[PDB]
Amino acid sequence: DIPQPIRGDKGATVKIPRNIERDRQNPDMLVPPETDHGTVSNMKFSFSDTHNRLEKGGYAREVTVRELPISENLASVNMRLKPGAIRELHWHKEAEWAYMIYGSARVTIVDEKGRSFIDDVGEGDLWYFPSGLPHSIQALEEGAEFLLVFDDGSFSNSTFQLTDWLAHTPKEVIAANFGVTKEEISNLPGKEKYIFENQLPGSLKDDIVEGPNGEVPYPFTYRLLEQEPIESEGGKVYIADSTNFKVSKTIASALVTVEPGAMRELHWHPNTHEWQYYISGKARMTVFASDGHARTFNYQAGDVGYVPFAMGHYVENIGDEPLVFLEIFKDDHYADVSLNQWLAMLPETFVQAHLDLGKDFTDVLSKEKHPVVKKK
Amino acid sequence: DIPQPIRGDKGATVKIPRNIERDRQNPDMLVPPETDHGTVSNMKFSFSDTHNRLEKGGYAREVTVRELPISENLASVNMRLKPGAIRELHWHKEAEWAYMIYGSARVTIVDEKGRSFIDDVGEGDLWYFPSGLPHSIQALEEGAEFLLVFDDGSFSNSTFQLTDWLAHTPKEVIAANFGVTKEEISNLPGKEKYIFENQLPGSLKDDIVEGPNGEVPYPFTYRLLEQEPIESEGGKVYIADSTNFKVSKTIASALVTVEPGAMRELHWHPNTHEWQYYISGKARMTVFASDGHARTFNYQAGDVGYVPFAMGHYVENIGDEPLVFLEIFKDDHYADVSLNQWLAMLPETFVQAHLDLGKDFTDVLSKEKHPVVKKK
Amino acid sequence: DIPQPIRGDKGATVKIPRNIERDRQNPDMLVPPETDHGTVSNMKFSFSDTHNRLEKGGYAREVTVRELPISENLASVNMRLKPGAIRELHWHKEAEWAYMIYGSARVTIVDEKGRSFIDDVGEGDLWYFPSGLPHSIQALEEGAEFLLVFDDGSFSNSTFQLTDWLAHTPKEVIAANFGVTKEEISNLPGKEKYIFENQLPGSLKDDIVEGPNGEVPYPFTYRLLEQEPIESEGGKVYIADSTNFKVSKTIASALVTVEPGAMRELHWHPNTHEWQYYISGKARMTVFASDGHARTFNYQAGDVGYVPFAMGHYVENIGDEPLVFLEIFKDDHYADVSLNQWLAMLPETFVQAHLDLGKDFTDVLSKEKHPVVKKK
Amino acid sequence: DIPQPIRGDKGATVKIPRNIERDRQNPDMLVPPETDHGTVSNMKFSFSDTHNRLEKGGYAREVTVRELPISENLASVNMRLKPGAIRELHWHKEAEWAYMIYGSARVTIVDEKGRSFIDDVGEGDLWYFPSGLPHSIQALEEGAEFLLVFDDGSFSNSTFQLTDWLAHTPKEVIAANFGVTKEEISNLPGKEKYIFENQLPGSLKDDIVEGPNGEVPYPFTYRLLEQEPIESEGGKVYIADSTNFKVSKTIASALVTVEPGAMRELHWHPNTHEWQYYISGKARMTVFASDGHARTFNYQAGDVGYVPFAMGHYVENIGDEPLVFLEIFKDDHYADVSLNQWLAMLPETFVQAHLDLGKDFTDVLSKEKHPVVKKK
Amino acid sequence: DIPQPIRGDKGATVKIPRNIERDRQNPDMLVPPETDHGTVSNMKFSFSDTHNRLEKGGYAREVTVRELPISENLASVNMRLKPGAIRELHWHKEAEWAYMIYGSARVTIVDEKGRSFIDDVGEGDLWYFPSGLPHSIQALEEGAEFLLVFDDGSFSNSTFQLTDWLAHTPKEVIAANFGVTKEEISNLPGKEKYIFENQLPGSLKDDIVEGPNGEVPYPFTYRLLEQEPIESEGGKVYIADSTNFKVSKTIASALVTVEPGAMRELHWHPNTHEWQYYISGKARMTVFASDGHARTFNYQAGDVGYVPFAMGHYVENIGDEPLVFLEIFKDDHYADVSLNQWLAMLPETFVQAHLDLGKDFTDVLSKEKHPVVKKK
Ligand SMILES: O=C([O-])C(=O)[O-]
Ligand SMILES: O=C([O-])C(=O)[O-]
Ligand SMILES: O=C([O-])C(=O)[O-]
Ligand SMILES: O=C([O-])C(=O)[O-]
Ligand SMILES: O=C([O-])C(=O)[O-]
Ligand SMILES: [Co+2]
Ligand SMILES: [Co+2]
Ligand SMILES: [Co+2]
Ligand SMILES: [Co+2]
Ligand SMILES: [Co+2]
Ligand code: NA
Ligand code: NA
Ligand code: NA
Ligand code: NA
Ligand code: NA
Repeated sequence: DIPQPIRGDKGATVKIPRNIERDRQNPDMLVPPETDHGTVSNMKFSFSDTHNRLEKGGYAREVTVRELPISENLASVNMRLKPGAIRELHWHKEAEWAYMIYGSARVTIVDEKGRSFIDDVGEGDLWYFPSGLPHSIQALEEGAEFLLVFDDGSFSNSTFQLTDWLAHTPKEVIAANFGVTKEEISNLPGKEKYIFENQLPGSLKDDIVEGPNGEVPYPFTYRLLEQEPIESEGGKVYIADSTNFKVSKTIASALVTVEPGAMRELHWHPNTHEWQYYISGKARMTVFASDGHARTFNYQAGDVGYVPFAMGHYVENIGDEPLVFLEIFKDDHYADVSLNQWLAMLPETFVQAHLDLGKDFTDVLSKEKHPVVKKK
Repeated sequence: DIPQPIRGDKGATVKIPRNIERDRQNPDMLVPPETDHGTVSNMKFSFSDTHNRLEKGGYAREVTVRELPISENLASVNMRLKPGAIRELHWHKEAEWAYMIYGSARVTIVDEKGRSFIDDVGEGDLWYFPSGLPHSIQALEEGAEFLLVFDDGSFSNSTFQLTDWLAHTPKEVIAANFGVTKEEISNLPGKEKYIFENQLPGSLKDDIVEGPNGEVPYPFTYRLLEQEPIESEGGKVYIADSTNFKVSKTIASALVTVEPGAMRELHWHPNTHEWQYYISGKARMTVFASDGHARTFNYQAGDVGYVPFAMGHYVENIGDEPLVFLEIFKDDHYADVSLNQWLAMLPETFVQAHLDLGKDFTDVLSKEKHPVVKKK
Repeated sequence: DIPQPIRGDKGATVKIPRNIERDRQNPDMLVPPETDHGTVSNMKFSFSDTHNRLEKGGYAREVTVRELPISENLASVNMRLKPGAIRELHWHKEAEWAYMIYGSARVTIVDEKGRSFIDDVGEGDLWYFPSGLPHSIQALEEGAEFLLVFDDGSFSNSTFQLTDWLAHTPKEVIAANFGVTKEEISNLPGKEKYIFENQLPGSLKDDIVEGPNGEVPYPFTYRLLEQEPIESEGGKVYIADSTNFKVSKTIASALVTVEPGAMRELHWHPNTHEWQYYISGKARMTVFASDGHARTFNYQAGDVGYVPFAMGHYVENIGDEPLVFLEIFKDDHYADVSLNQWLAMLPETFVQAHLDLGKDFTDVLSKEKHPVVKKK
Repeated sequence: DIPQPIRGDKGATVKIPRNIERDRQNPDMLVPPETDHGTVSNMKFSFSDTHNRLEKGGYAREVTVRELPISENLASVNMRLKPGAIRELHWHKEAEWAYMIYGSARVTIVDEKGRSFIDDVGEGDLWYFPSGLPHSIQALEEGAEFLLVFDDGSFSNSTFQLTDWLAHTPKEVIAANFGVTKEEISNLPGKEKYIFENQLPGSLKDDIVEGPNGEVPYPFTYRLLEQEPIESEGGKVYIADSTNFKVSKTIASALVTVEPGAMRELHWHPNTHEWQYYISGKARMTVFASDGHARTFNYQAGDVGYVPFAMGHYVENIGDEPLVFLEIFKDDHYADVSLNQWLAMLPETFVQAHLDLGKDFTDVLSKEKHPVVKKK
Repeated sequence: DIPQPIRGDKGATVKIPRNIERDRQNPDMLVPPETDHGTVSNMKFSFSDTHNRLEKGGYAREVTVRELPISENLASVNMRLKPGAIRELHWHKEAEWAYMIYGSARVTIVDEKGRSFIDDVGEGDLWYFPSGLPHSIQALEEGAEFLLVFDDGSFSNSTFQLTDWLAHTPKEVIAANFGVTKEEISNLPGKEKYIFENQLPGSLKDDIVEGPNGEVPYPFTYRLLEQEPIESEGGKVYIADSTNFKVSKTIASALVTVEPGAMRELHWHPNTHEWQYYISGKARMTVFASDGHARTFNYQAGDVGYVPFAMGHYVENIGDEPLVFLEIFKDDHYADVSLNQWLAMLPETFVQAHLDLGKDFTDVLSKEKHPVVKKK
């Protein structure tokens, strides 16, 4: 019913007004593992705790370094479009990564050689837009809801939109630029649109714009869920980085599915920081920060998590439904070190010497890697 | 039942897994006022979203700049003690301010001239401990739960405790220091205690330690709720700063009570930033950040809020119970500018010229200040 | 006619397209003193080199740290109002200092106790508005042009205006705040005004708003040119700081007049940095930056200058008209050390030992201070 | 005659002493486009506003981050040499890029394998010296004036010269280093030379030093104006980056010629910041900074301009002579996105939906890129 | 003989070439107390490890933040003058504090009102020169060696000297400034002197310069060793801060003498950081840094030590001669909390509860403060 912060003979009942409903969401924080210790930065924020920007055509909300200070290199947007609705043609400094959670959308991109790419993106699909290349998103008939990642954390939306530019350009100059009159463009919008209602497009193949510069070298979309996952006992892992999704130079990703009674094994990342989005399910994760520092967090749908470079962690399902979350990295490749596989590949007695345990332990070690394992 | 982010013809239903329960807590964020605009830093964090440290004798949890990056100058602890239980003798770099929310406690402090102050602190009472002066807290028979503020935001607990010092001092040196043998102190704790169980003390007057250095010049405790408040229509405001609570040089405070259907009026602070703790009730606040920037937040019990220097704001009760919250300032005095009183003290026609309104508006302006006002 | 960068046998003629007209403005930079040496930061910027913001009622342009990086603590605005025209009621984080160069204006200010101050300010008059206290400016019949200083350099205008606040506040809340209906304020401006046209006010004494809180302790205006200046041979110096202009806690100022063939003597400032505005005339100044570093600059009307803390400098008139400029300091008092008076107050032979000169030099030293001296 | 800051019913005449001559240089700043909005950092500085360092043999002046704070990654020197005159053998941390505007010069460079490169550089030619590789410049018979760029903005000249090193090395050590006596080097300069007069060299082929290490892999000079430019209607663009000028790893450049009545089209850069030098002509440029922020600047000969990463801009000729300026980038390649070509490669109706315009607009869009366009 | 890093069953002999002589100087670092733990910044640097600047007349060497990064607010110079020798008239941004260790010197200072102070300073005497006020030092017949402290740590000597200024000022300007000819000052030094040989002065009373501005309000010299010290069992403490040495606003100091077999008691400072100079003797000090962090250092003559704000420490004599060292604070007052006196002024049983000890311990506690205690 009413949880209290009490572990054996430690803790006490809360005696002041309180937020019982969040307490129920964070059992491993109201009552942390004995093994937790030391000061650790917050690694947890909820999109439901952010200002939702509402437009005609949908909404957008963001978690940034101003919300989650630990994540300096990475920021995120939860964006929703209604059918036909357009996220306005635009560009950023930051590169853009996306996972399509609900629905479908058509995207356009034009690169620096004037070659265009137009494609339809479904559930489980990704796009990656390189830094500074202009693009757009239009929801199809189901509408669309997707998660966006940008490789800077100071990122507010702070974005360049097509009509915001022209609205703050002398009409004199725009005319000269295109070779028309001032009057011929009297009706340019006096203000940005950002997201706006529009009619559903037609077939993709009818929208494909052909040009003298040719096809682009590598596609900007990736069908993640149509690749053969790494399947282990308690779940699936789908990886997309610059090695298979070529243009994704600055973002490496993994979609992790964890069945009930399963966990993303103890591991860490040797290349860089890990940014997390929880799509569905409930989880806990303890972050090992070295020098006997450790802090445990709770996550569920709509939460952003974080694991600083090289810190040891696990991700454990603690509910009845499957756990589905994204592992995101600002890097050109995915990499992890498995605790199991590490010790498996060392001399038996050496490990035994370290852990004060016998052969009955080293016998269970596996030399294959199993990202997601299941209980007994 | 199920809230959606929809305002008239803007927004759309959520189509991905989500945190309905937080959504219900943040109505003015899932559906913000039309008048909200622009990128504004998060001004909202919940203690229920922090790691609770559990000890024999109670708990402590903290909101810091690592949780709420905007608050660089101020940090807070929610501390709970069981009866008899001692928060260990210690000292910090930071000055310490407190509000006793539940129960009662006995405190000790000794200053830099070797004068001691020992006092009992009840519900509604404050203490202020200057930077670097050593102190302690012991809960009496009801136990104790209080809110602590420290005038640095980078503050982890990162504190100097008496037994942690001696445990990391050569026994050789401790002995020489006091003029005893190594054996006479063989039983010094090999580890810090921090919070620990203990027997209830006796009467205060039996604990008063007398010394050759004399009484301290100004008390370190303040009975806030025994002062005559500023009473206006919709509520009460109790102010304590360096002008009435003399030793409170670096912390100015206000306890604000707002009845249902009432609000803390539109105002701002000309001296410095405002840090907020919500003791009970539910609230919304819009922060006006200049240059047409504004963001609205929701608050309830256990939440920390923030208002950057000089930004315009109001605090409105949006539930059935009274709204009770603290306004905290890193400064030697409390100061606000009331929107009402400002315009009241200007020429009638001048204000009219500004607002495009008539005498039917200027007639309502009041030259007295009413921090908390009530509706119609 | 055509200046070249040539000093004796150093330099050469310019051989690329060039800006002859600026070259003519900076003779001591195109051809620096032999004695100049080393890398020194730019200490010179012109308001004519800034974006002029044009409104109905006037203009405003600013020199900030984004223009002049050396000046981190101080920024400036050149503001112009037409007759009747209002700079909109507003407030800043930064304190505000002003010199009325042309015309006259009426100002209002209300402090944190709800006491109002309304006064008329003429040519040669100052105002100082403490941090966060709300104010306004309205030009009288001649109109008005004045120089503003704010004690932060990162200061863009980034200011809080009255109608910008209300436009980004829920109408629901504004109504409750004042106790009127939504309809009663349907006509509130949907946008800031900033500067706007208005009818000339009436007599000052008819505008004086009386209140229950009383008169303010110290006036916010100062008649600088009606004080007896420090008169020396080549000019006049008028000083206003916290010692005579009481409320001017964070800004110390001097208006310096230098006749032709005269100079502001060799001196430095022991308290803090010096910020300069050149009102009229032409000047040169060499900044001595220690360790044999020295750079000379040219200044004329509309230029901002700067002298980092304690650096040695002189200000010399190099044209036919009087030189009039402001010395501004972020401090509660004015202070200078005169090179002459320094050496005058030391033993004769001691100075002689230092400078390798005789009694024919020490005999000219004066023990009185003469800020501004004249040639032979 | 006398310009005023007046646009229709906005602005007013200047009423204080002022710099009419600079006002005449900045028409689009004294009177900005209506479409300008918001606070934008200064993007404009003039070499004529810098201290000219005069030596026997020529001069050097620099624009740095201390002059133009926005340009943190890039700094520049305007250097002039007389005939025969030597810029002393030296090296920097920063890489060095150059454009030869007037005259000609002979350069030497020796790399880290002891291979030397000696070459003659004429008008329109470039050199690039990698970081830390030692080099020199000697003007031939016409003398020489060139623009230097270094890929750090904090760059003062702060350079290592050959004789400054030896002058601050123990003579004992120098002797041991070369295997001579102290007396054999008694005449080493006791001070740096930097720039000094010297006799004209002979034929290049007579100076070519041959060594056991061999020819260098890629030349350090590039004949820019002997390459076939991108020719469009209103001008020419010559590009040199790491793809054609191999060693130019950290500097990408474009020489842009704009005829009268022409403009460098609306575009932006997706890779990095743009640094500008105006060689001849007069120009205006509006910088689109996103979020409805835009500021217009004026440029002419001797001015440095700047465009932060990805910001939208155009460069328009506003005088009777051709406009010639350099686009400089700290990157290994040149890249731009053309506004025209972007929209050209999108579906017709999609663009129409965005801009609120018809087919009479989309019909003018071109799929080829025309950097420089001409009016009607 | 040969020390090894071995404590009981921990450590091992050194097996690589090593610095046995420093090892002998740092016994408590080669073999630290068991109680040491954790990463702590270096708190120790030796003047013998710095570049000695040699001039005609003496030397100067400095320890700065570039040597000892922990000390950001404070820097020091060891300065030596020969008889008659002059440290050149000069001024700094930083305030200047001094202790005269050997010999004697005459100082001059002139303040901002043109009042001069000239005085003779002996062994055990201090001077304090406020920020930016010009001064000089001349050694008398024994010569002089003194320790200087400046309240900034980034302080190189980076100082303004009188002849460096005039050497980098146009002769034209100097002449106009004083009203003489260029020829009358043809012999001004073309270079700074800094320290230079000179004849011994005469009697002080013959050097006293009288002026129209009057005597200075408070002297700039303090006879420290002629005040009655705090005398305790193992030593003496002489304190000088703004309360007794009035002008010493930004520097608080203590000269501490510790007899053999004695120690500066366990204590900390509640106001600010402690900077240390060891004049004579040998010492060890353990710094308690909180969170179980502690590091022990060794000090002897010529060493600079440091104790960050509020950190617990003791200073123990570990040799045969008395220990003499300075405690320096950037603050307007001296303050310490004694561990003994703290616990002495608390209830007996309360302390007992904390330390797990009995009355046989609390009985030894003293309510008087004894900075320096002696062993048994
Ligand atoms: O989709 C985007 O690029 C955005 O929201 O800024
Ligand atoms: O109470 C305190 O001082 C703490 O928690 O650090
Ligand atoms: O006058 C002012 O305060 C301004 O321009 O921001
Ligand atoms: O040419 C250069 O390298 C310079 O001026 O430092
Ligand atoms: O004595 C001084 O002031 C110095 O050494 O800079
Ligand atoms: Co991971
Ligand atoms: Co407030
Ligand atoms: Co000055
Ligand atoms: Co460009
Ligand atoms: Co101490
Ligand atoms: Na550990
Ligand atoms: Na606005
Ligand atoms: Na020098
Ligand atoms: Na906008
Ligand atoms: Na510990």
